[PDB]
Amino acid sequence: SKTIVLSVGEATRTLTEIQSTADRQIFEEKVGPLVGRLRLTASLRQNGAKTAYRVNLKLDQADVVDCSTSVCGELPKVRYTQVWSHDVTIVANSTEASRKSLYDLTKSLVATSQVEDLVVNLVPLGR
Amino acid sequence: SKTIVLSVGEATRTLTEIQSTADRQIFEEKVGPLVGRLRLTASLRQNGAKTAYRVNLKLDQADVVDCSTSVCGELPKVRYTQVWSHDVTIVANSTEASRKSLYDLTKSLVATSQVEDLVVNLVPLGR
Amino acid sequence: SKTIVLSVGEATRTLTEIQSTADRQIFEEKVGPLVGRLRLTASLRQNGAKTAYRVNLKLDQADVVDCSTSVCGELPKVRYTQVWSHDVTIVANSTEASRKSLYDLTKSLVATSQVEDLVVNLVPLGR
Amino acid sequence: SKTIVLSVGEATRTLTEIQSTADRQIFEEKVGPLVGRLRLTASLRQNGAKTAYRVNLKLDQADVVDCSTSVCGELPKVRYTQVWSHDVTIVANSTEASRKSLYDLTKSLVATSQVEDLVVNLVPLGR
Amino acid sequence: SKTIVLSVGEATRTLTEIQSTADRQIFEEKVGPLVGRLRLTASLRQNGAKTAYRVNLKLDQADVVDCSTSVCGELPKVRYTQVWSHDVTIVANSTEASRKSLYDLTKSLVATSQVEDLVVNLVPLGR
Amino acid sequence: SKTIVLSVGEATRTLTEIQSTADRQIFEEKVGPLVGRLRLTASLRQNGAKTAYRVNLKLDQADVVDCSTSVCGELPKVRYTQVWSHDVTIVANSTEASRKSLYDLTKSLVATSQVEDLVVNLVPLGR
Repeated sequence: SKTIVLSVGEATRTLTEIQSTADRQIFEEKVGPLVGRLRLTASLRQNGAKTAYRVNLKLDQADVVDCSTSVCGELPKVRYTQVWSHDVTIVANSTEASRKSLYDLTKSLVATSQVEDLVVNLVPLGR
Repeated sequence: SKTIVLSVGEATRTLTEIQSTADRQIFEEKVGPLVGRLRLTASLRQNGAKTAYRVNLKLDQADVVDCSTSVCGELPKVRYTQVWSHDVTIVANSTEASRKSLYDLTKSLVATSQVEDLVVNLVPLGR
Repeated sequence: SKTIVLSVGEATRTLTEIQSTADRQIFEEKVGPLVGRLRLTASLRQNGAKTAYRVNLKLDQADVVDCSTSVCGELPKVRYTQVWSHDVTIVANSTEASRKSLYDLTKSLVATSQVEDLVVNLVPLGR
Repeated sequence: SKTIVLSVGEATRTLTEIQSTADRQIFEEKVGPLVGRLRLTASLRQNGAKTAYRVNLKLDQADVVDCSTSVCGELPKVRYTQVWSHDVTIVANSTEASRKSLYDLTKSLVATSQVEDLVVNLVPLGR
Repeated sequence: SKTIVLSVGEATRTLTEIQSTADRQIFEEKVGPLVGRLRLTASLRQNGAKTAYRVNLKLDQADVVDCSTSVCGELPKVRYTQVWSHDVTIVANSTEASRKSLYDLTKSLVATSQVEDLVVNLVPLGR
Repeated sequence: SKTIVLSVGEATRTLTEIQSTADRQIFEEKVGPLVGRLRLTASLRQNGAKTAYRVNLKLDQADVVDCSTSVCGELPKVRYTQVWSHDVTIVANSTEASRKSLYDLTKSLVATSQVEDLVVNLVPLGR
């Protein structure tokens, strides 16, 4: 039905709206078993009255492992869970541009080798 | 000294390391007014017994305007400030793999037309 | 009468004496508007039992604006003022060289890329 | 770690970081006796409604003596200490150039034959 | 960037300043995974007022083991942790020599077959 | 009886077992004044259920001076005392390997120019 798609260069992972309030929606990758299935959480509220709007975004990548193959009966389980949440705060009367700027930056900001190098190998930022 | 560049298509805004504490570390595009400058606050800790590592990124885009052209005898002032923070959480023993993919995902995730739309116009996800 | 001159690279600005109390002198740059002109307040006192002498220097750079052109009925006024004061403390029986070295230090100290950056762009003294 | 260097004509003395509070840093010249070594106290605060920022610099030149040679049982001690502090006050919305000029002034200001004479020989600023 | 190197006769292990207050610095060997990575902690305070200076030095050698090779999924983990801390206490007005002596002794002291024999095989000191 | 020798290049100071309790054990260079003598306090315990073994080493260098040459009619007196303690912690089941390396490390670690510098002049580590 209602979905979202991402490309890992060549690969392609697809998310499906599983539950949904207009308030906060939730997506999952219905593929692997039931557990671990990669999840993403959306959100949205209004701080004070009309002051501003706050958007929240969680992302839960659980690392799963099946071994009923090598260990008698033991089932698939969750080793750990990694996350990446975003808390964006936007002003009510912003400039259509003022907002884009923000996006565009964060957009390229992330793509930065520096960033990933940080995240994956814990390499302090700046060069 | 230590810097970070950013691409907005052709435009390229550059950030400079101004401070470096223990857990903290701050960058900024010095140029322009004093108060009107882009802040990038980056942290890094490890709760529990080195059990996990938490990262944090704060981006501050203050929209500033100088009416020194319209009202002779005036200087720049700050309308409002919009932000974008990230709370990434990483497991101490995670696989270089897990850590990788996670980035790659968020990476493409953001570059999504859907996201952009959401942020700029407030368009709930899913299509 | 009693004056002081400074080289701003190529240009040279001149300060003239405006008053001479027993302890404190005062200088102003005779030029431009007679409202906000540069100021210097050099005071010299003695401590308790003639133990030491406490010098003091105040610098007053006012930022002035003339709207006589744009607004009909407007005069020169001062937006703001920025200072720089020094409080040197010297022991009576100091070594001749003892004193000098001090000066020399502060001298090259100020001419520091770091200091400059700190004062103008507000950059802490790392490196 | 975080250091500062100064040229005393030919020689060059180096200052190292000794502490880093949220507001104030502190440096000492790592050398000679560990009693009286040069000191620098760089503090930075903000005024009221973020109107302006108040920087402060303290310089501590202690005059030390080692009588281990002449007197049997004598150690290094400090005869006296001479300081030099700066209290710069800067307005938030200052003009980029507005600020600089200030620095530049104080710079060449200090390098003045007159200043030097005043500090060392105690000569008021006539001429 | 800022580092420290040690030789185990033929081998060579390198430490990198990861975090840093002028107060207490911290080094790690960014090589093996994230966990176990050999660590070293520095320190420094001032007992009472100017009384003396205390230096602290921890060293955490964790014994790590990977077996995702032989045990289904199980990850690398810490078996145990061994340490070696130092608490050196130095007097404010010490003799440049008085201090060295100390070092030099501890230096050779350690290299003593007696010492290692103690540490590794718990062989009471003295022969 | 039972002794421990030390090399300061050519110089060799020798320590003698004077006492031997249960957990304790003390050495000293008897020679010289009475109070002015080098102490080496070595201990050894095992907290918990033989879970771990803790070692402790205390080195006491008292700086002593006799002005019997300058002031006829006087005897030696102790200025101050500087120390160097070690708290090594060893796991009951650790590998002869682990235990080894650990020593070897500390061993070279100390012989480091960087350390020396640190101790004698207070030079924060890292280069």
